[PDB]
Amino acid sequence: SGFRKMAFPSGKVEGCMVQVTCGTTTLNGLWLDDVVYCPRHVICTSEDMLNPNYEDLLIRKSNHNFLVQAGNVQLRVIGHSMQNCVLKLKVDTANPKTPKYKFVRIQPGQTFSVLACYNGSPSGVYQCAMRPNFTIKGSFLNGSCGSVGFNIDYDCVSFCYMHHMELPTGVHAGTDLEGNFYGPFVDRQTAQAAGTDTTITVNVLAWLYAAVINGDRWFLNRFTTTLNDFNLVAMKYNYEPLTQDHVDILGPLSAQTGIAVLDMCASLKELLQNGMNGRTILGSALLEDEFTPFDVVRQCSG
Amino acid sequence: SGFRKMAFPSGKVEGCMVQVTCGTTTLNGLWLDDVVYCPRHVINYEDLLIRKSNHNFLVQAGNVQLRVIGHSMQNCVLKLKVDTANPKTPKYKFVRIQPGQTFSVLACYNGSPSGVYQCAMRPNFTIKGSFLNGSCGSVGFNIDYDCVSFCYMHHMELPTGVHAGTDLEGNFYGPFVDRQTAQAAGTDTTITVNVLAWLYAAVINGDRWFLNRFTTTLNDFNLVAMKYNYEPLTQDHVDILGPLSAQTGIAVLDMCASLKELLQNGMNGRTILGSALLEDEFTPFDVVRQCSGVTF
Ligand SMILES: CN1C(=O)N(c2cncc3ccccc23)C(=O)[C@@]12CCOc1ccc(Cl)cc12
Ligand SMILES: [Cl-]
Repeated sequence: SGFRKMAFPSGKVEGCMVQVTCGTTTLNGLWLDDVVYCPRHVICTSEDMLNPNYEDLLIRKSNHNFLVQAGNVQLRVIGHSMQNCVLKLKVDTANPKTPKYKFVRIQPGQTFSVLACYNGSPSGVYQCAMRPNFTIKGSFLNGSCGSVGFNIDYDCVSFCYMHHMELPTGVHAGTDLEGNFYGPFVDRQTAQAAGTDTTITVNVLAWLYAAVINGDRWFLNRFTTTLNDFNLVAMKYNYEPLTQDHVDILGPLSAQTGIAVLDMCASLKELLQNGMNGRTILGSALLEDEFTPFDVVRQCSG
Repeated sequence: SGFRKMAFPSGKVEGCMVQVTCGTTTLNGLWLDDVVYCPRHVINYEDLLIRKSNHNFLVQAGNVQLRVIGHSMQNCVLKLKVDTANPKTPKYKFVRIQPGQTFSVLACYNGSPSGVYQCAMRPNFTIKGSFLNGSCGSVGFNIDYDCVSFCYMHHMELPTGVHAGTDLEGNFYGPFVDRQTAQAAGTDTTITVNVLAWLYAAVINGDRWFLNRFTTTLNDFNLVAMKYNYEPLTQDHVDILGPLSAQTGIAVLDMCASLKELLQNGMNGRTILGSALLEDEFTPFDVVRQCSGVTF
């Protein structure tokens, strides 16, 4: 019993964190096999932040301009290439601690763990969700660039995020491990703003099923709804549209608790209308949207 | 910017998790140097233990079986002497924590780490964890520089879904015993110094709506706090909050008047750091660590 915001154990990722220094900029790199992946903005100077020409800045760099530190050991850079917004530094040593890994690009609503690092040193681990507006509500200070988001399947680490920047609202933007940004963001200091954020509906429903599995039924009601009527109500509270894919995804939790997805949608409509009335659901006074249907099954069942 | 419930990186502890099997029971063990620490319920514990031989305890570290060469009991923890010192043993200490202190929990099943979360030792000595069958032996810890301070070992779940465990010396936190019997968590209270620390974290992150011009005496605050099932705030807590008070320019008794207004009037549709409830599982140290960037 119990329901916590749970991160994956970070050990497999900690053994990959390195410090990358180019000129005055220092940030984090991900050392997998003989390559160090880091945000390409590590090559940027003071007058380069607004309109950097990364191809032009990179061609002027030599391997010895990139200082890579793994613990108290300096790795020797023997090559460099750019792939979208990530810089790939070929090093002369394969990381002996390289786990079984994959680069996966995630969709909004998907969750992952963040290993926050400064100067190639892991300082903390927490759980995140890719917001529908493609930002993440992280916990990052200056020097956290290059910190990574990941999930762990069996013994395999799926790297899904690399931290690049903070938007003016305090939310965070970054790329997948192939350097493709999530959202309409660019690695420039030009005026950028996160779009209006919405609640991840399928995740709230998954969390309502987690509450039912943990013995909380107070929010359930005798009603059901059509998917269309639920979406008409949901959009009014800035909730993401619930698709037939989401209904299908919620099938196992529905079978386990005996509460049909559209029946759970009717509880959610009522919670949106009434609020909680001094009550909590799984120790929360707000509807939690950073647990996927997959997280609920993993945590509540195994 | 940002404020998240953040756990310590778990790598140093993951390299210590082993599976312990005795008869039909399988749970987790903590392998440090040549000893595997695990809950004694894996086996009258003196009478049950004397009937066991070393080969009755099957200890598995990855796909490698460690051979048990000795066994002794210390309070509610079983110490299995093994033939091999764990090469991954980090610099460590066994520390007993006080209620209100936080720690990271590496939840394990069959000696395999599955998740990490940040917890607080509730004033009623329980933890509001997330544990399923097989999680026994999962450990709580903090990291100070490169030293892992082991502070908790999971033993059981109470009927309310909350958890009970011991320090690494086998001494239970709270009035609990390791047996299937009628046990209940006492009435819980809010960790006041931690709520204030979290209110300072909100100020550091740009949330000031709850601030007011008012101040209070420590006595008046404790009279109000006692009414709302909040732990008494001591002069030690006020002193501990000193750095955050200096950084934000809000005296501790000034934040206490904010907390008093929040307790009597509520949030009024508003949130603080994305929460509609007053969060009490971040200590003043956690707030400073997260709002400064301390690494391990
Ligand atoms: C070099 N940068 C950088 O390290 N962060 C930051 C990341 N994450 C959290 C932070 C918190 C406090 C200050 C800066 C933080 C940025 O946002 C920034 C500086 C600001 O403009 C940009 C623009 C583009 C790009 Cl890709 C990076 C940046
Ligand atoms: Cl995804």
